[PDB]
Amino acid sequence: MVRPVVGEIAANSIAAEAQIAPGTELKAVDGIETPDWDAVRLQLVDKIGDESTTITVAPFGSDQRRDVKLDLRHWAFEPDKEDPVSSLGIRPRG
Repeated sequence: MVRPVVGEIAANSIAAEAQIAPGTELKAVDGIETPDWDAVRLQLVDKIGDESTTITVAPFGSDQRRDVKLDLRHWAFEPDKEDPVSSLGIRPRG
């Protein structure tokens, strides 16, 4: 019901750069499995102060998992007032 499925990708975003596509499900962030978008956020918050993070994804309609690196060198959001996922260019479905 609440699996972390990508709804939209913002052009020129960190996620767009890593070529994550709509319909893709995020399975893990840096090796920690993430069952919903909140779990993804909690892992992303731990990556504040990192240069990059590796997300495991499964493209729409496929069971095949693969890792993609996100470049966080220029990543910035207000942790208390903004969604970390949005700041990466991702709009959760739906």
